[PDB]
Amino acid sequence: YQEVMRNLVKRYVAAMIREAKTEEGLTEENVKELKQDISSFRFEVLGLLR
Amino acid sequence: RDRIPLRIVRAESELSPSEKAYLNAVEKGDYASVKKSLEEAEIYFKININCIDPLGRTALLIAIENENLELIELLLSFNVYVGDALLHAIRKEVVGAVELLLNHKQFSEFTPDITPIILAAHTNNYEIIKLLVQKGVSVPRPHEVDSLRHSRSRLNIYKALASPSLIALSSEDPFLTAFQLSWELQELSKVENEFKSEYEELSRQCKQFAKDLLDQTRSSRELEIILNYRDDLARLKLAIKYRQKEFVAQPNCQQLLASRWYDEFPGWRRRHWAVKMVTCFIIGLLFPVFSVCYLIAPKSPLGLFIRKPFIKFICHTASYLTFLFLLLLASQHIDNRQGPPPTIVEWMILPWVLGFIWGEIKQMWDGGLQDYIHDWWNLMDFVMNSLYLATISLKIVAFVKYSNPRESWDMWHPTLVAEALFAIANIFSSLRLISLFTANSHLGPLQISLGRMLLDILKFLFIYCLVLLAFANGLNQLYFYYEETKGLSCKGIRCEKQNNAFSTLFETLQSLFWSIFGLINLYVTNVKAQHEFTEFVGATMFGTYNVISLVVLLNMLIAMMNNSYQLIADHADIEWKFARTKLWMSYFEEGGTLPTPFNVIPSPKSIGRRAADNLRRHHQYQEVMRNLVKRYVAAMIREAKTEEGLTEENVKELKQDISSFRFEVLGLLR
Amino acid sequence: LQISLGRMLLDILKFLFIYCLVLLAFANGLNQLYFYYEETKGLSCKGIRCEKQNNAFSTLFETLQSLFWSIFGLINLYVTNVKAQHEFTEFVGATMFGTYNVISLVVLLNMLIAMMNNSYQLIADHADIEWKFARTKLWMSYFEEGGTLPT
Amino acid sequence: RDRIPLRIVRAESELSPSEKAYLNAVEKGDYASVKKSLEEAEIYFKININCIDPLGRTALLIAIENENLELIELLLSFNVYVGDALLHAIRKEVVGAVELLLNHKQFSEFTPDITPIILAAHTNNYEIIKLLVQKGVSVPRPHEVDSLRHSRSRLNIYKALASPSLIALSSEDPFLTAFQLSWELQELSKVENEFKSEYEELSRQCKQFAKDLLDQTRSSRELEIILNYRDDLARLKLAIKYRQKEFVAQPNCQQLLASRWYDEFPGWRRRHWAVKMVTCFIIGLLFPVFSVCYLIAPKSPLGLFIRKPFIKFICHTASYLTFLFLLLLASQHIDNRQGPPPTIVEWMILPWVLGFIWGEIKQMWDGGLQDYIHDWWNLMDFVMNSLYLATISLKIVAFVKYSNPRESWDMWHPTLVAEALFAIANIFSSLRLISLFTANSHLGPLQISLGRMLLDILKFLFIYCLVLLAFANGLNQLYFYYEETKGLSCKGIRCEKQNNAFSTLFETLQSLFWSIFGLINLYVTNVKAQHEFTEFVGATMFGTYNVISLVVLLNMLIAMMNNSYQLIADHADIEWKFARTKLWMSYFEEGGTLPTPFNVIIGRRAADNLRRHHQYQEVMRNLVKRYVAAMIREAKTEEGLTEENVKELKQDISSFRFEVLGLLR
Amino acid sequence: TNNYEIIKLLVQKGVSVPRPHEVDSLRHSRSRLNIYKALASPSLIALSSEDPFLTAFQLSWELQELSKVENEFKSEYEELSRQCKQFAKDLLDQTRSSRELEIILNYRDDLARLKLAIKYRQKEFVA
Ligand SMILES: CCCCCCCCCCCCCCCC(=O)OC[C@H](COP(=O)(O)O)OC(=O)CCCCCCCCCCCCCCC
Ligand SMILES: CCCCCCCCCCCCCCCC(=O)OC[C@H](COP(=O)(O)O)OC(=O)CCCCCCCCCCCCCCC
Ligand SMILES: CCCCCCCCCCCCCCCC(=O)OC[C@H](COP(=O)(O)O)OC(=O)CCCCCCCCCCCCCCC
Ligand SMILES: CC(C)CCC[C@@H](C)[C@H]1CC[C@H]2[C@@H]3CC=C4C[C@@H](OC(=O)CCC(=O)O)CC[C@]4(C)[C@H]3CC[C@]12C
Ligand SMILES: CC(C)CCC[C@@H](C)[C@H]1CC[C@H]2[C@@H]3CC=C4C[C@@H](OC(=O)CCC(=O)O)CC[C@]4(C)[C@H]3CC[C@]12C
Ligand code: NA
Ligand code: NA
Ligand code: NA
Repeated sequence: YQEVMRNLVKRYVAAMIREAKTEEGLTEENVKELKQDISSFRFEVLGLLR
Repeated sequence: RDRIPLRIVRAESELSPSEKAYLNAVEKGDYASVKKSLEEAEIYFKININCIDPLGRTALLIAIENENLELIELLLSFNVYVGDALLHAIRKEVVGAVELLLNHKQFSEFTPDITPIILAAHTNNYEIIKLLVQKGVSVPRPHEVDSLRHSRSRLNIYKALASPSLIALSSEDPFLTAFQLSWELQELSKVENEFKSEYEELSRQCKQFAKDLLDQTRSSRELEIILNYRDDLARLKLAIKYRQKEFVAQPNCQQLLASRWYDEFPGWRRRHWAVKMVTCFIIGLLFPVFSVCYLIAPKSPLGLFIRKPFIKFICHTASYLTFLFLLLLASQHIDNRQGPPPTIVEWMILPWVLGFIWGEIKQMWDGGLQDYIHDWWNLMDFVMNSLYLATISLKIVAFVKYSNPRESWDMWHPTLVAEALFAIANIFSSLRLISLFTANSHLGPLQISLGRMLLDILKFLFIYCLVLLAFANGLNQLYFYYEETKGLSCKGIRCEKQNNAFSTLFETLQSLFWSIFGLINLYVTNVKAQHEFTEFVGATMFGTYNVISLVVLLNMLIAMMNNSYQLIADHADIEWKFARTKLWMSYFEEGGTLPTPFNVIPSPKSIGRRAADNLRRHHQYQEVMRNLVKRYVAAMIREAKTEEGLTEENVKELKQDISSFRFEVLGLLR
Repeated sequence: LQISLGRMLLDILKFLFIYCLVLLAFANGLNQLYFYYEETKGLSCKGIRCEKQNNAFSTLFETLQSLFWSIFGLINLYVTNVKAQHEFTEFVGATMFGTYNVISLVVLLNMLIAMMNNSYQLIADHADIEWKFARTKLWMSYFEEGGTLPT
Repeated sequence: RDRIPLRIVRAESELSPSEKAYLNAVEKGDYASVKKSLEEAEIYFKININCIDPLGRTALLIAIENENLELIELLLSFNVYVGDALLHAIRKEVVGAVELLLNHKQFSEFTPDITPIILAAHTNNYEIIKLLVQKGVSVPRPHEVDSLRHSRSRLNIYKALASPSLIALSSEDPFLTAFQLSWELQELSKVENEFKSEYEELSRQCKQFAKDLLDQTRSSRELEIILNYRDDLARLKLAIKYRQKEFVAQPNCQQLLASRWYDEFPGWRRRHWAVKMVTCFIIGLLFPVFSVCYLIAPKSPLGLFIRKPFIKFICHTASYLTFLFLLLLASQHIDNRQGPPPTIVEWMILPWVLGFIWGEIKQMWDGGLQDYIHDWWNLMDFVMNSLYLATISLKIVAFVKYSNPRESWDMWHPTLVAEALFAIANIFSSLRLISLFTANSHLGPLQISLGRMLLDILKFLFIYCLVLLAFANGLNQLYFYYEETKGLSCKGIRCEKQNNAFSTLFETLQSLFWSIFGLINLYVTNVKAQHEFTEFVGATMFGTYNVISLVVLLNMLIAMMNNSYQLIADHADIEWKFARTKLWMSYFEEGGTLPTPFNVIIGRRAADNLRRHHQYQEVMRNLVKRYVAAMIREAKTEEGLTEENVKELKQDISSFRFEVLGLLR
Repeated sequence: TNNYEIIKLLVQKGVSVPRPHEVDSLRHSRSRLNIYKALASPSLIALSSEDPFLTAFQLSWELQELSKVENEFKSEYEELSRQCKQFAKDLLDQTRSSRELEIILNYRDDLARLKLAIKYRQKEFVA
């Protein structure tokens, strides 16, 4: 029974972590991530050319 | 104790920290660090290439989940354990699955029945399905001669075949595939009580796909090629046959059905409604005039004028109406144990009734008895015309072997049974005008919504019949001793005094049934003897019957019809129009057309061309379906964009497209 | 269907307590107004459950029977007469019986209809996952052995 | 003709193409091309700096809409016509408005009443409001001594004051500001039939803000400082006074109200319900025992035991119940034109009735008559106890000046009127047990949902009363000639024969009203004479009355109560709990407490005011701090990205592009 | 927050949760609701439980019968008990290939797990 529950908890956690993606809604803070990933990268490349 | 300890009960190794740095080199987009840490292999201490996280992620799943094709080319350049990372490249609709196709107990996340083309069809992506069909692939057929795999795998096969892209591709015509699949999925959902809401979902998907292929039909004649394709209007007959209620009312199909119903009235559907009432009134008045023609000269203006199917309806219904006015007129006449055929009225009746019987036998020749007994109005015609046969048979049997008491009759004397069955057949005959409502646009959807609440009422009256049997057994059991007064007529109930109400079981059923309404009084539950306890217990039983039947159950029936009528009125006007095209399309065929008395009588008063046409119609229809499948696939792939919802993994794409690019530019400046 | 009705029963039984307080209210009123002016102990039959319906609001128990049967159309208007000639107590007793009929038959009973509409819409969402639970209770009452011998 | 031509009817200049290239140099993020095309000015052929698109866009609005601060610094470095691009930097919640604050008929997009702090409060952004309050700013007061500007500007002022960030900042205590603003916006929505759904929206916003400030209360004693702040439980009395139905049921407030209602039963709310019925039964049975104490010794175990407000309820209601059992027992006794005080039963009654009258006058001393006549059960107590005064007054008047006919009385003889009013007062007295349901958790919300459908029923019975007047005028007008049989009693209706039904108007109203039910038969509409036409027209009038009243109107009343009960049952359990804390909180005060028959028979002030005042302001500093942090956290998780967020990222890639290409080329 | 990865990152270090039972008042009910809100999450039942079906069933029982105790916070403990009642149904949804189902529905510590599931009124586990 613990081996069967190892299988079920394994594929269940994989299933819900798959379903955390398809929520059809992006909070604004996701934009706060991408906007920094362009910004900090900018302040690295301008640190190498200047 | 005081705390509770938390230990990982189900634990793997998990990983080496160098391997954790290798999986941290992916998920960031490092084309440099992954290439170094992969070239450190074949030493090969100590990182294995095929390393697996505590949560899946076999090191090539990360290159797909974070959608990066260069790391897929780098990992497939080496020997990464692929199986089964092709399937993971299908859920995300990555079209890097080309690289998993053209090139190169372990916890599969998928049920092992899943082939690539089944999960390709589940995701409904047209491009990946076309990428697989160009290589293989085969789907197993579902039929047969330990149990979760069988129903699950059968539902994955039917779930894959019902997708509108393996019906767009890989089908001779997608209308037969959508119709027959919707039939097999509906009748398969009836078989398995389990998984009912999933096979109904797939049959609804197939029923919507055909409607959307009709939505892609521009420019009739492209519509008429579809709705005539015999392998008349054969595709609409075959569409009504498979109960495709959304295929009909395309609304492009209702213009073809509507113009063919009106052919060729110049602008009849634009006139004033009272002018429509006058024209339907005077065309309805001239129903012997148009219908003596088509017997004199079927090639004539009037003989071609009754071939108009709107002129068939009014006036089949006008002839039916004069039959009903004549049944009004039957009970206003003359008012003998053996009669004539009485009166002159019934001498006028006999061709109408023989016309309805010939109409029902003639209707059972072409079709039935499954499609005949499917509709309820035809069953009602069987009961009506059967009571007409019983009535005229007991009138003829009454004319023979009888001759004269005024009223002191046998009480089963065949004149009385003939009159009673004749009256019941007049109720069933004059309730047929409710079925004439589906032609009207205002009285139409109303009638069909009531007809769909009837099946939810009939499930409820069975419970009420058990309450009648319950309180009837109680009250009969309590009153068959204390109540039997056989000394004077009248007997009760249907009586001015209401004497013996709960004596027999049949009179008790009548007493409770009429006590639904306020038609049975309280002095009913007295005893002629003096027993106040049995009178009070009988009256309390009658009171709890009135509470359970009139306060509890009848208002539960009201609530049930509220919830049913709210579910029905969503799908009205796409289910009214289906029954309207059944009624319309019952008048398109020829002969057929002679209103009820004139159906049998001379009128009563009282070869390589077959292969050429098959290849011409066949290649013509396949060319039209090439156009429709082309613009339909373009339409749905357009509608996959405007979903107004971005999943989080889209951010997982852009965030890598900035990240990996970063680790390229820093690779060129440093 | 049966289980949705069985789940509306507990919302009905919360409602009949209010109605029982309306019966106690108008029963105390009508008994209090008619125990003087109405007591005819000279002839059987007594009323109610009677062809003449003689003494309806005399005692409290007969008043509860009179109002309860007057939910339905089974108790007539000549019930609220007095053998003596007092038109004011007859009119006040008939107005009390009229407001009883309005509160019970127009106000409360249609509020019970509305209550069962809102309850049956909440119940029918969770039907077929609550029918199947009671079906596996009924199924699983027959899995065990001995047990099995019909009554 | 055959076509229809389409010409721009409303046309500006529009622009020069060089100016179109200048506005195309912005909206792409060009820090180089904008700087060149701005340094080409003061030549100054031919681009003006203040150039305006066909769709607004005064060349600095583009630097805000596409959120770029370097072009705002570049344009504000030169002389761009700013007014009013500060306001456009507030809708988008750009915190580059600092640069429009610290530094530097023309189609304003905004109504000219809009100041920066009003539109700052409309967008509810805490940071921009704090950036403006540090500079000015003042809001006009709304009251007064051509007409769209007045109501629109008043609604913008109230719309700005009702925002939960000019109540978080800029208020002495935000609970009084939320309560008084919710009152002024509700009672202001009643004044103006127009704009009703907007002032109701703002009052709902104020009523939610106070509930969310209670949601930020952790760790009582922080709650009890709030709910005791007298400028008892003064803030809950003031919260019930302003009908803050969501403030109550915080649900943190129901624990404070619930423990104070139970003080101090060890775990009463965990026991079995039948054990609760036994304890309430035997405590309800001993109501003279606990209530003779607090008259003997109010400092005693039993004298402090009736000070428990749950022990006040049961047993005020137990004393009320023995009054009702005794009214059951009144009609089972002895069964004279002049009586005693009859019987011994009423000799027992008089202290209960004088107790209720003293309870209602005592209730009208502390409060009312607005808050007294607001609740309907108190009005019902006024009618009940008034009929008790009329009853005992006609019994005393009956004892004097009378002495003996058995039944042949005056028909307005005061014994009969005393008995009739006594019976009506027993109906109104024993319908009070329905008001005892709000203490119960199962019978509670049901009673209040019915009580909220009553006001929608009473709007409907006015239409029905007009249908009664209509068909009553018709049927009386048709039958006052052909029907008047004054030759034999009984008269009809309330009669075995039902003789004269439509003779007079009052009997016609009785005939139609009883013909709602199946209590009036068809032979009612006959004439003693032989006129079949007037009998058929009278019967058709009675038939259309039965169709309009019993098929049309009564099922419309059913449908009306369906739509009303679906709207009511959403806001149940936050409106049951409000009336439950009214009922609970009617028993918290002292004296007060004696069940119905037994009711009659200095610098330290400045130190306590500064201590309570600074303590409460410290607690409100904590709550406003963590509340503003909470709502600014909830501004993120909205699950919806507007398109203009894409207009930000797309510029952050674009302008960066036009910087890197400026360094490699 | 129900994130499986961060919970596994913490369980590898400590951590302990206090037990809820007992022998000024907002902290007690709030902290008890945070403890039951943490134990009812489907990732501290996925990790850190002997079998998650008994933990989901017994937690759904204690949260339902705990929502009956406290009239306040009723709609939050009912929400958590509904969360536990859904977690068990989703673990049955992850069962492929009976015999994997019959091992679950027979585990006596007949069909003992269905009798124990009907006993705890798990109406969604069944069906
Ligand atoms: C059981 C399957 C069907 C569905 C389940 C039904 C739920 C259970 C039904 C409850 C039983 C009915 C009550 C008992 C009948 C009865 O008392 O009838 C028995 C008698 C009625 O008069 P008799 O005694 O003269 O017969 O009760 C009395 O003696 C008079 C006092 C009782 C007053 C009844 C109060 C109950 C309220 C019912 C009316 C509600 C009206 C709604 C409008 C506001
Ligand atoms: C109180 C807790 C329960 C819920 C609260 C109930 C709300 C209050 C109920 C209002 C009181 C009832 C009205 C008074 C009864 C009465 O008049 O009854 C008293 C008498 C009735 O005839 P008698 O006088 O002969 O008794 O009124 C009359 O004299 C005749 C003229 C009155 C016409 C009544 C008009 C009121 C409309 C009620 C019928 C609505 C039918 C709905 C279908 C369209
Ligand atoms: C007007 C403001 C109020 C709201 C508006 C009301 C809408 C208009 C009402 C329509 C008028 C009522 C119909 C006329 C009454 C009448 O005919 O009553 C008049 C008589 C009734 O019998 P008498 O003739 O003996 O009086 O009609 C007849 O002669 C018998 C044949 C007529 C059959 C009536 C058919 C109408 C259907 C009404 C019953 C519906 C039952 C619903 C359950 C299925
Ligand atoms: C028993 C005798 C006394 C007849 C009494 C009934 C008739 C007066 C009514 C009842 C139903 C009515 C019918 C209801 C519906 C229709 C369909 C309707 O036909 C249409 O809507 C035309 C089609 C279109 O509108 O495109 C009008 C005729 C008809 C037969 C109506 C004709 C008159 C009918 C038979
Ligand atoms: C069933 C018919 C015959 C009516 C019976 C009349 C009385 C015996 C009933 C009518 C209303 C009942 C009351 C309805 C509501 C309440 C509130 C309820 O009090 C509580 O719920 C305690 C508060 C809490 O539970 O926290 C129980 C007592 C009481 C007065 C009940 C006491 C018994 C009463 C008076
Ligand atoms: Na037929
Ligand atoms: Na009736
Ligand atoms: Na009071």
